[PDB]
Amino acid sequence: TRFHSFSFYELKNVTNNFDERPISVGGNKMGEGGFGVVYKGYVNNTTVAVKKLATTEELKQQFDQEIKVMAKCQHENLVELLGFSSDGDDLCLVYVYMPNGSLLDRLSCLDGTPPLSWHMRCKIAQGAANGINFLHENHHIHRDIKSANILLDEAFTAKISDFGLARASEQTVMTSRIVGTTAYMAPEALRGEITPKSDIYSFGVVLLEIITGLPAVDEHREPQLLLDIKEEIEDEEKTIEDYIDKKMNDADSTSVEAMYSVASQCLHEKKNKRPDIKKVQQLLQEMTA
Ligand SMILES: Cc1cc(NC(=O)c2cnn3cccnc23)n(-c2ccccc2)n1
Repeated sequence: TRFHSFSFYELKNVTNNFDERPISVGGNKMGEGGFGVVYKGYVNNTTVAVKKLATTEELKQQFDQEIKVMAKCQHENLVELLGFSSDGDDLCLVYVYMPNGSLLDRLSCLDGTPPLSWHMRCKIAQGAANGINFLHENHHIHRDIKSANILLDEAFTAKISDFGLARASEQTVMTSRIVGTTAYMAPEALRGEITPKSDIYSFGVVLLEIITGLPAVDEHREPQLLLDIKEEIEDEEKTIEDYIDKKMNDADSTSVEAMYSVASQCLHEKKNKRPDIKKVQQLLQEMTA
């Protein structure tokens, strides 16, 4: 698959000279962090997401890696790359607009959006698992599975994003450059290992955020790291029911416990004891069915 090349100046124009103000005030800034800033734009009669990246060589390597993974990987649960820009000063990546932003922002009800129902959350969990399965089937390791990297479209379909740090398989490799988000990382990933088993662990943290509506890490909280609730539940100090997001009216105990069981399995500290993505996908499908 080949992408439409965009002029840097057309992208600069449609994003109101890369306006870093929120949409609420009259700016184009939608979000940031993914080794760049994502702005709202309007190209070839469509609303778009323009990612302005953002060592300069390491950032360009992430730019090429995203294009390479996007050229090979086309799936309904992955973000769709429309084109890129390299001609100007900054490196730009153009995507199909995801009106519902990120799963992280929707779980926190950022900007006054209504809480996601249990029914929508079940669909998002299944969709995100289908996207990870597609990546693993095609021998790709994401390396940064988190709620901020799960986008939501006009129908709340889960779309995995940010393939800049993605790695090929088609074992277990080691690296000197340890990348990812701490609160979501498997123990071995924090040590330098590169394995698809690390994506499973991070997805387990995502499932906990979906059940609880709580961020993976919170400074003003006990436990500070969401993954530690697994121990509280296993040591009968608490139950998953004590953790269920109260911003839902349609959550039943059975399906919540079925999703928690998947999360708990994903969160096994020993990489080889975790289920593979196909098993995760099967278990999440059985939950609804
Ligand atoms: C309303 C809205 C729309 C979007 N984001 C997008 O539409 C989007 C599409 N592909 N993509 C690839 C990477 C990052 N963002 C995107 N966001 C958003 C959410 C979190 C971080 C960055 C942008 N917010």
